[PDB]
Amino acid sequence: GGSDEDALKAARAIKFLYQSNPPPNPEGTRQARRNRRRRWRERQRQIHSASERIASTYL
Repeated sequence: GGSDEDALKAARAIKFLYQSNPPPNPEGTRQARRNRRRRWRERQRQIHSASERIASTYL
């Protein structure tokens, strides 16, 4: 509205009251912050080699 028009909105009467200034909570408890999900390039490589080898001593 203006430099003074806006100020009037904040307080029109000399009588001012002190109120608290808690954090935002549109849906109970939400945290709006900048974050990025990082990743990696490495996986585990196993092998299922459970063969069966006997001791063929003689023919």
